[PDB]
Parts: sequence; C-alpha cells; structure tokens
Amino acid sequence: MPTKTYSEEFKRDAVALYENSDGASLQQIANDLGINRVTLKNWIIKYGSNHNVQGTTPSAAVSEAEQIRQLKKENALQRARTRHPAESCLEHHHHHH
Repeated sequence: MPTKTYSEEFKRDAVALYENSDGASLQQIANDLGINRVTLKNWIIKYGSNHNVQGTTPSAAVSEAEQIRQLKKENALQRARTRHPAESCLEHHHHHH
C-alpha cells in the first residue's frame, strides 16, 4: 500500500487561512481547497490550540499520533512519499463511512 502523503505545510496553510476568517467562512476555506470542513476544523484546533479554549491539555500530540507512529517506526516509508498523490480522490469522494 502506497502512502497518501500530506505535508505539514497543508495543515499549516489550512490554519493560516483560518487567520483570515474575517473574510473567509469556515465553509469557504474548506470549499476552496476541496477538503472537508470538519477535517479542516480538526487541524485548526489541533495546531491552533493556544486560545481561550481551556486550561492546558496537549491536544496537538493526540491526532498527530498517526504521523508519529509512521515516522517513529519505519524509515522505509519515506520513499513512498515520492509517489504522485491521488487528486482523483476529490471526484469520487462521496459521504460513506
């Protein structure tokens, strides 16, 4: 199985777009990129944790565990990132769990 890679840059840019929410709706951001608004919302809270959200809970490292276990275990996986991504997925992406 090839890795459907996504750089931190994408998560980073997603949250950076949220900084511009003054003129960009939550939907507009995700809709413009082509991603889910909930998946977007996840990264927003995950990286933009510092706020009037609560006291102090390390949430950034909760969802990151996916990336952690990948990089922590096998370096062989790094060569799978070299594969071309799957843009077609945005077409056949319909609600299904």
